[PDB]
Amino acid sequence: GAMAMSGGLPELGSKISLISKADIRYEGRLYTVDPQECTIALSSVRSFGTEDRDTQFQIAPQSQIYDYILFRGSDIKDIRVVNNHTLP
Repeated sequence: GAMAMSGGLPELGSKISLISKADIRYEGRLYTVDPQECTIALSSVRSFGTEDRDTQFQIAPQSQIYDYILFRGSDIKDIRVVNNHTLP
């Protein structure tokens, strides 16, 4: 770690929010990433709901958390890291 701060390398364990092509919102901890495989894997992640594109029948929310979900860049269209800091 020659530099005190980094930008290209994402901090391990950071909480990231991820939007999949079904207009579904998933959130989980960054576990591992593969730049050349265009693929990523998140650990401890939960989904908030599908109600936007959902079916016209009622769907029950999922309370159970997923230990690990693998995701390809092709199926998910946008990812953003959340920044939590304080001000003077």
